[PDB]
Amino acid sequence: MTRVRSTPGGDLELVVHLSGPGGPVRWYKDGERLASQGRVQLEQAGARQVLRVQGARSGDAGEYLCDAPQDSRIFLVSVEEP
Repeated sequence: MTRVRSTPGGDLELVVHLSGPGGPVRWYKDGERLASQGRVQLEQAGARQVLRVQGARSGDAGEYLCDAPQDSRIFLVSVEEP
């Protein structure tokens, strides 16, 4: 799994370099997909997918799914290190 690490109070930026195209590639969290929100800053470049959650504390930690058409990968995202 494509692992990312954050701290309780900072920002959460997930940048992928998977083997998938533009798609559109989807972002999931705890089973349910994320939409382009004021706190959820998305970017779609295919081989580079960016999910940015503003304010990584508790509910922002979890397993994400960067669902590429041919190359769907899970993110082990832990908000840790006080």
